[PDB]
Amino acid sequence: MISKEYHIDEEVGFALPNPQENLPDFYNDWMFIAKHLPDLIESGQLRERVEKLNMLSIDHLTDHKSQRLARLVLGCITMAYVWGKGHGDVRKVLPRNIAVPYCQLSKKLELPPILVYADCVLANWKKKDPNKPLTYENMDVLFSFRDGDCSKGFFLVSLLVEIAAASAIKVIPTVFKAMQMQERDTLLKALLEIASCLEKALQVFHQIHDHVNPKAFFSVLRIYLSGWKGNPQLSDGLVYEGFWEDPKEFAGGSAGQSSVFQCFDVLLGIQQTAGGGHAAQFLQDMRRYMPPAHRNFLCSLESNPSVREFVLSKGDAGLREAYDACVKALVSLRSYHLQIVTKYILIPASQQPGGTDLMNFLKTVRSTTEKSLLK
Ligand SMILES: O=C(Nc1ccc(F)cc1)C1(c2ccc(-c3cnc(C(F)(F)F)cc3CO)cc2)COC1
Repeated sequence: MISKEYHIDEEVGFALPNPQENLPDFYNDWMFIAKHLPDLIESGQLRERVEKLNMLSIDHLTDHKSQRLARLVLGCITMAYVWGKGHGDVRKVLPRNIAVPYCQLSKKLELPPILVYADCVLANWKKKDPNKPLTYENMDVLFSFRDGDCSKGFFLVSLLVEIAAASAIKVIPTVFKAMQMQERDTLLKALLEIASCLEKALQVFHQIHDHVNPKAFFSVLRIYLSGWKGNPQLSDGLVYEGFWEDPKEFAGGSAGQSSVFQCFDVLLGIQQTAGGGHAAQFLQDMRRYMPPAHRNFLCSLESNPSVREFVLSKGDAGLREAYDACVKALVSLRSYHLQIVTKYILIPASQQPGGTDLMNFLKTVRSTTEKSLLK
């Protein structure tokens, strides 16, 4: 098993197992607003309602799950406050009452004070029936922004890919154990098992089309996930009133923030963070937007010896093929992600009376992955 300090679950991987839904009664004023985002945003009273809050101490958030739920609550409210109805009228100052505890909590959890993937995917879910399995029909999100925003489909399908990935993640220790102990047959089997699970993950990824509509994603959800780093709407970032005097820039939610998005690249020695380019920069930067336990896990993967070099040094076509099977599965996942950006961002952007930067990042990532094929 993976060490408990890395907060990786056998079943759900990097996802937070059975997330907490309700905070203490002390935080009811946060919870009410977060649970009623569709109505409060629509009616133009979210902002005043945030502005009416008293400053609540973070001391009553005792356990990790309650602390993560509070991050999810505060993060969603923050995006709602900043972006409002999503029509370009923006707040450049986050009020003291909310900003101080959010930044305090964020400092405690070692995450930046913005909604990240780890909040809105990994901690933003529940089973409808706890006795039934982890499928789309038996699941839903904890929070959404707007009616018809497709947050359920977008967050949960991301989560399901993340859960499919967990089957591969748990094999990682078998890979490194097999190398140090020089167990070629065991290593071969482990790599084939990883390939299998990543192929399954791709089939799970196909569900995005069933539950997410392009127009709604591009024109609504994408707006609420946007950040204030290199964003002309908040050119100098966002003022967190009471915590920092000067405005600070933070990137919005991204698949690049997923630990699965990087961990197989690291495992297999696909040097995604090498070469000094923009994509390498972004992936490294996005480790700061992951929970510390997961950044630490990626660190420990880096610090183990290279699987690529081991396979390359052995003159073993069988091992080479099992490694390539992993690389090829990653290639297909990257290609599929690209196809999704085309349908969900590029095309809607063209029909509107930008998205290229994301496409270029992903093309770089895919290209690097292809170039790692040994045959
Ligand atoms: O953008 C996405 N979700 C997202 C959610 C919240 C947010 F704040 C921002 C974004 C989508 C996506 C989901 C999974 C991958 C993915 C793809 N490939 C690998 C791989 F590394 F295994 F190849 C891992 C993941 C990670 O599991 C890529 C995108 C959903 O449909 C787009």
